[PDB]
Amino acid sequence: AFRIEKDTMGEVQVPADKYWAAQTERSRNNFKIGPAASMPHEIIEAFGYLKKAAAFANTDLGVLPAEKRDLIGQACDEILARKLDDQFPLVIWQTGSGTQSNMNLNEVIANRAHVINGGKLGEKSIIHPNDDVNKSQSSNDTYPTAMHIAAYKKVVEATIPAVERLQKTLAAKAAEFKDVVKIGRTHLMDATPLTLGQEFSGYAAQLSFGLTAIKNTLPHLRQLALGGTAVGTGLNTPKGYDVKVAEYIAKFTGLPFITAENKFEALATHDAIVETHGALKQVAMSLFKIANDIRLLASGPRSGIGEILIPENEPGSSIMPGKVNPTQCEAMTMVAAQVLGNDTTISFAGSQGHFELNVFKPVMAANFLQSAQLIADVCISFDEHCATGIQPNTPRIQHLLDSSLMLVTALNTHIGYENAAKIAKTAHKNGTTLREEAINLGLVSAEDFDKWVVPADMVGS
Amino acid sequence: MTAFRIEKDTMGEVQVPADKYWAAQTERSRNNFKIGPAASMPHEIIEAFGYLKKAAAFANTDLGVLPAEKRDLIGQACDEILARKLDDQFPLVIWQTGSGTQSNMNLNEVIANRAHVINGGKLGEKSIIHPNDDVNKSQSSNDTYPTAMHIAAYKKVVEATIPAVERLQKTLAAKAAEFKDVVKIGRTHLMDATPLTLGQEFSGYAAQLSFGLTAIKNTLPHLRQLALGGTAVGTGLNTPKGYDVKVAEYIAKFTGLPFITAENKFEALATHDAIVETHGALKQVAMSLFKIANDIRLLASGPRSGIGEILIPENEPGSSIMPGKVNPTQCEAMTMVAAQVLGNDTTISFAGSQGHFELNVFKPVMAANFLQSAQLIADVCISFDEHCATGIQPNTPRIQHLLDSSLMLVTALNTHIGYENAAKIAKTAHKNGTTLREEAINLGLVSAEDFDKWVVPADMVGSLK
Amino acid sequence: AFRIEKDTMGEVQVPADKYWAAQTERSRNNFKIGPAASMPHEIIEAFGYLKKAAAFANTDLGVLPAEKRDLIGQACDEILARKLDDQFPLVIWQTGSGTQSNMNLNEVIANRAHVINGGKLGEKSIIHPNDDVNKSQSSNDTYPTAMHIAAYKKVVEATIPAVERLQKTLAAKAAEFKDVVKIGRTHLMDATPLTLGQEFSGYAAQLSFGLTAIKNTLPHLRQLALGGTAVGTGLNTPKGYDVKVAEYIAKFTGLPFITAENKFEALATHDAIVETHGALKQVAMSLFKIANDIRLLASGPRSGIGEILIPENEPGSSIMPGKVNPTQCEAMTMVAAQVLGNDTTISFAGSQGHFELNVFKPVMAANFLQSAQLIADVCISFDEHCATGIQPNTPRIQHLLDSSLMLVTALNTHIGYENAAKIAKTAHKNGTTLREEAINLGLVSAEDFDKWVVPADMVGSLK
Amino acid sequence: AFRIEKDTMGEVQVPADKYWAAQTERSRNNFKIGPAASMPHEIIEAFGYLKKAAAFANTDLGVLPAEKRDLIGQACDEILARKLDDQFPLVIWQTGSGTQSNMNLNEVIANRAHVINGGKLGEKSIIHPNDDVNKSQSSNDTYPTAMHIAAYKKVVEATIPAVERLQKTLAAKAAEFKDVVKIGRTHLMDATPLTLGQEFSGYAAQLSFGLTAIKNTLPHLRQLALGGTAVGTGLNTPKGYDVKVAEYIAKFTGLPFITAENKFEALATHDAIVETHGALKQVAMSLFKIANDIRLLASGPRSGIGEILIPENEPGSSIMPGKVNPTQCEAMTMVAAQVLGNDTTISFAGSQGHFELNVFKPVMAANFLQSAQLIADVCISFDEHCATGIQPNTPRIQHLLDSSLMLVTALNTHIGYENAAKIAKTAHKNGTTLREEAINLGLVSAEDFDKWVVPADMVGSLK
Repeated sequence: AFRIEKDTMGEVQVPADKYWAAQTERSRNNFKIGPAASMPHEIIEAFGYLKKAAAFANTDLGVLPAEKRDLIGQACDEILARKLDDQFPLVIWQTGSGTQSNMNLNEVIANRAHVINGGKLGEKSIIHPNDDVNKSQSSNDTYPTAMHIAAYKKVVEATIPAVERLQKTLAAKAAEFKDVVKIGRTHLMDATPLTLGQEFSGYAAQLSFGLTAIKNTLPHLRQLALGGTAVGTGLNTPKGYDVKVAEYIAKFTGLPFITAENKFEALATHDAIVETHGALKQVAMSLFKIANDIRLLASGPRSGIGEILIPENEPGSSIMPGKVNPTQCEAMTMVAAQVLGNDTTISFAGSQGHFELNVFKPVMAANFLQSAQLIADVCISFDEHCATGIQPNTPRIQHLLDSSLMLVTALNTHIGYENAAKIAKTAHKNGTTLREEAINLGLVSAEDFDKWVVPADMVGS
Repeated sequence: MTAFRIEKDTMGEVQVPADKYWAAQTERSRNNFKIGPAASMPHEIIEAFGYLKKAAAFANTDLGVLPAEKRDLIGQACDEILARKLDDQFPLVIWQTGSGTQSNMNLNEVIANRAHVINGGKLGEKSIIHPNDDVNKSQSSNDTYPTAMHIAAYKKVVEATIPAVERLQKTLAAKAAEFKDVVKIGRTHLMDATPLTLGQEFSGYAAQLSFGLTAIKNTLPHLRQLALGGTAVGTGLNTPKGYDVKVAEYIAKFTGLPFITAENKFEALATHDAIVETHGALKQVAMSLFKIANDIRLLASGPRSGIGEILIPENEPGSSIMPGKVNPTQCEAMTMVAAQVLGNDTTISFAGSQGHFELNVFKPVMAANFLQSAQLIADVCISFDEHCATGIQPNTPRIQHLLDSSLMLVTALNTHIGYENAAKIAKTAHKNGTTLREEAINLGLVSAEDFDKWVVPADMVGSLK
Repeated sequence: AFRIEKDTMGEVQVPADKYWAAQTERSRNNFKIGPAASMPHEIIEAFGYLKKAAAFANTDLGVLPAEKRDLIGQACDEILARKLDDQFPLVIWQTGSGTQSNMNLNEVIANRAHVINGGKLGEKSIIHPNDDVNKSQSSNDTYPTAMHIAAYKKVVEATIPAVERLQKTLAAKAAEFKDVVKIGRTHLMDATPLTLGQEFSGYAAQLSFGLTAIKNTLPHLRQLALGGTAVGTGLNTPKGYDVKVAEYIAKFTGLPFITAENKFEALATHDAIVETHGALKQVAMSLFKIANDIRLLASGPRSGIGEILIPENEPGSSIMPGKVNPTQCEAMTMVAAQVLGNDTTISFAGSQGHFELNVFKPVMAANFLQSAQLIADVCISFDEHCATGIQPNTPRIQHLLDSSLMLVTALNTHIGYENAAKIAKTAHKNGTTLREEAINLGLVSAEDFDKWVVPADMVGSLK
Repeated sequence: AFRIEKDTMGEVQVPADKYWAAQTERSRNNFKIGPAASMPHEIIEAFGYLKKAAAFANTDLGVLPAEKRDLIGQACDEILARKLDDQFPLVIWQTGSGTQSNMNLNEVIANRAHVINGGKLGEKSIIHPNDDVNKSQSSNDTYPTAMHIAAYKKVVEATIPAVERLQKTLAAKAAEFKDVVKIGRTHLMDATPLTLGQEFSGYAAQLSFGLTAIKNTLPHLRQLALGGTAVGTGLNTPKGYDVKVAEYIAKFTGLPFITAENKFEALATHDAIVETHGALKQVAMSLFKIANDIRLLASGPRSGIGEILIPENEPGSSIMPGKVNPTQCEAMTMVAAQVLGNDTTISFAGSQGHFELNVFKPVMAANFLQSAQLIADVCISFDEHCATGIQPNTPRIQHLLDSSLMLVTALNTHIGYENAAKIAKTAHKNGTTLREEAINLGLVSAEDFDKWVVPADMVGSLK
């Protein structure tokens, strides 16, 4: 049922059918914390790319035979094609450098290479997990490299396109609604007019600024630690490895990775993760506000605001029959709340490096990838199932527009602030219209009032 | 423009502004930590130091290690600090050494020099009361600064914060009783729901503050424990036997508050876990207050194009441009204080994790953030109570219109016709712009008699009859 | 491979073999956010208890036939026995009330009950998901009730016992090490002596205070919303239902649940979750400090502090051969960092209720249960694989103790601060001992020095 | 004494000699929250700039007479010259739009202008606070404009120069110590060598990245809301106002302000403040790490690491005579902890806009300005009083370098990982050196050991 594998600390019984070896099995047993195998699959995929890249670079620089490169490459291709997912059983909550997941890659690739070459599991592998699979490497540069590959891939392939898709919908709605005049609200109180398209133009601008803020963070994020080995010096790397291995990662992923400018910064900190996550959090706070506005505007349908109609996707209540809720808005606001807490966790962890190494790598990686993924997923969901189908509730908009006492603001440059205030305050106290009191107070003729107070003329242009 | 005199410490001579009662170490700190506004160390911490330094002198004299003549001069100088006569003798910032050594020595130097002058001496002479050997006898910064933090924190919470939250809680409970018969429409997800009384809604706000008051009070047993007697590392090195309990007796006497010595002096130096504990309760209260304030501004929104179920006091003009606008400005002040308290909770929690070995050296930043939360919650609860909550009234006609309009009054039919048939009525009323009663009858799903029997808003605010 | 199910909005194609129905399938398709089936299994278990209790209470109060109660109870028992885990496909990131997971329970119970009774999956069930399984209920009171059952269960059955286990080990170490005199460090700089036992007594006291702080929050947490229904009024509940259903949940769970004192507070807020999570976060900040001290004390083995030995459980490096790291300390500090962020999320969500309902329920539930579980798991792991095996490095401790020039502090009450500062500065300049310079300057005699500057006598008050 | 002033709500007793009027006095009395006059003076200063700019733009566009512009400008110049600081008594914790502080500017400028023109305080001003001083404006566009002027000025005139000053010191130290070989530590355990200069080069690179990250946020922060008025539409502004007023603000400040691209974004959000603050917070988490490392490196003198010598600026203890602490490091770590909490507050508030206006403006402004100023001040302090004076403790560095068993890593490419592990583990078990055991195990000759295990050859790539 078990076979014997060895590391420098002794013999370990390993499930006889699994490709991992002693150090993986120790970690599996010694860190029973949270759900099994919680290390993000994106980190394992990133490891497949960088272990293949290291083997290719080592062979080009004359320190690894091509025959060993090809076996390592084949095992990495299998990991990448999702053939060995059950060979990675380790948790986030392991050593803070990710040594144990690095050794999980090294052990699985070594044993699987042995079988690819015609051997049997339980035999000494032709490929050594440390001397061959890990040649010219440490956990300390490989794990950060996996974090930046996985982070950068998710942001450019998932998060940015999802935010762009929603931004384009909001901008399309701003144009669709450019002639719908509604009442502004400030402090939640009745204000002066704006178009529903103007209001949506603010949401669209928020996401355009957010996109720029995320993209600004990509030059730091594309920098890879690989080549810094144990402490950042590149001890035991061949001359030129740092640039050559970054070039192979860029080729295999199709993404613009470069070697990190300062390998001490790249090991002792995750400042690039802090930087990019700050921009994800900025987008999340903007999305919170947009979602919250859309549910306020949709509130009702009879006893709220009710200025917009949203798609009705599912029953909203188990007890209130026929109720429908702004449930896509709720998912977005909850995802935003999660991203803010993830920012606390990443910022705290990012302060806590000691000397040559930040040992909070897995918790920073898992929180980062959750934020990037959930922002991408909820932007797509919100776009598909809410934002694309928003329409005005025109009769309700018109009533709420004509009802505002703060249409009196149009009179300021004709009669002055104090006189205009007396009209609005008198209408409020009496339950009357602005026009009725402008006339009764002797402050504006009926004729001037009708010329001077026109909501369609109060929206700029 | 300054005249000077020479003071010295173990590192050398320092030029000190000639008429100031502080000495070499205060003047070093004043010059070496030009961080934020001058004199930012909270006055409540200086006041707390006045109490504990006087207590230490009384205890030391009772335990035979300080002459009564020196206790008396130390007490006179402490009484001047407590009388707010020496505020200009405390120039140091929050952002100093993280133990507060420099503020401890600010107290020691001012008390030593002011004692010498009270006694008939001249500033510039070596004091008859030594700053380290006499004013600081049986003490460290490491136990005095935490003691000052707990005296100040406990005093603010019991004298200011709790009474202010209690005052607002009582108003909310009074309004829950005042509005017990006012039937309004509930909203869930911001969507029209089933009836509840305005009294019931305010009862929830009142209950939230009752829970939060219990949560703060549960934290006081840890907060009333004082570090004084731990000295350098927690061991009580250089304290007379009995000093820890005796000096806590004197602090309790002078403050009138029930302080006790800490059970574990290592915990009391190496951590500020009591500050983390009590501030988490303040932050709980802040998150409740945010929700209460946000609901009150939603309920008051309009006056014509919002919800407008309640009338709130109109205290000031709301806008510089929109003439006659009035905003729910007390609600805004409360939401902003609550956002501040949550950030203070991040700072305190982070700092509270960062102790090393025998000492947590984030003491001033934990102290300053704690005291800001405790003070702002107290002030904004009083302001909100005085200027908003006591004046809330229902907008009766607007309540009645929004109540009668809800299609979710149909929920009263569920136990009589089932969920699916009730949904048909509400969906059809929605599609046609009609009333529930006219579609129940149009569809033949309910008789007039049963519709009026089963759909009564006043019956929907409790259990089945 | 699909059958047609209906809700009040129309027809839905449902996977033909699944016990869920239209509303579950809509949610599963409309909320493609994060991994599938992310709603915590603890929330589904808590739903099993409360759905069974509601059916039992409804029959007792004459509104649900016993035949329907029995079928609901059997399906709930299967949920509780983890026989139907593949029937709950929905995510955290759904509607913020948990309506869709409530309707997932109601649909799976209704269809499973139909099949238990001899029907075929796909026929309209004998048990209606809204009228029978959900009788006298809303999502708005069931989901908060599931949150409190799951939260209270996890804190009292997992988190508190784990923290108690580690507290007991730290207290035992405080006794084991009571006579080990070591150097204090303040600001990371050499200070005066304390015992290694005293230092561990601090850690043990931190966890004792934290346990009290958690337990103080349990009276609010065991209050259940069940009976508030849609907006807190108990619309469509029989008189007495609130108390009766809480009594059933307390009996089924063996835990002292009661009906909530105020059902408006119980629906419109999750203030009890904020309260209890604040206490978990306090314990987490204490644990971070304890774990960080232990790794600093174990640092080396030759070029660090090195005052303690800890269990060496696994290789530390892929490149530095023979390196071993304080890996259990690292897992605990990373879990602590997670709990602080979870407290930000929970506090932010807790502020954001509107009117009768807080609609951040699933995100508050999932963050809460993560903190409570990870603190339990990491305290057990740390205790087993680190704290139980801590031992002093006897000769290293003695070297660092004898080296501190701040042993001169023992002279203050004999010769004064200034004279002591002179002895320290004289030894430092000359690279001599405190004893040599105290005798050299005639400030203290050999016999007085050897009686007065004894590290073992510097770990308590005078006398 | 008092005088009666009036607003549209009624009569108010105002302190008789003060230039403010009814609305300032209402706010002063209605918001007794925290210490008086807490609204940041940088916001008042930014208001002086923008009110003068608005008057100039209004006169150019023919809606304000030049005689009123000139009086408004003279009063704004007095505010800018810090002559009227006692005329601004309001708190942060006022209305969330800052209406009351906008009206404080309007009232003080109107009344001071009347007095400058030869009138008596308490008469009706020749300049109306709303119709003249606030012509073409709202609180809703003026207060965000004040926020961005203040924020941008503080970042580019204070925060960036201060961080640049420390970055350049850390880069100079990286170069000074480029040949000082010391031991690396990973997980706090003995690792392989790096130069003290390499270690400093990491700190210098962290602040270079953070400076780039702050500067990336400046294009959004330089955008001004002014011209949006009440809801973003520019109601009651003359054609061309938005661009002209920005041009006057840029001229008066000397800073590259422009009008905001979208006035709805500029009123309904403070997303630029969230963006820039996130960058301040990134720098703060880097500074925390740098300061913590410097105190760990300085720790001792005997009980710690003690690889560097730092300036000794003051006594460290009231009780331990001669102790000196890394106090500049402590101030920096405390500021950094403040900045992270400030980021929680700003992020939370940034999410909380409703419809056309975010009404958390004062709390966002005050937390932003505190972060920007404290980062500036503590970087200057740490540079002057610590970083500029760091030097190596040469023999301590050499002892800790030579002591590391992970120097064995030099052998990996000669004998393999497993044989290198056998040498280090055997030295550890026997309490012997790597060299003794490499020879005793027969794995490496003395001559090969001496040629291969050379720390100065382990700080870069293979030859």
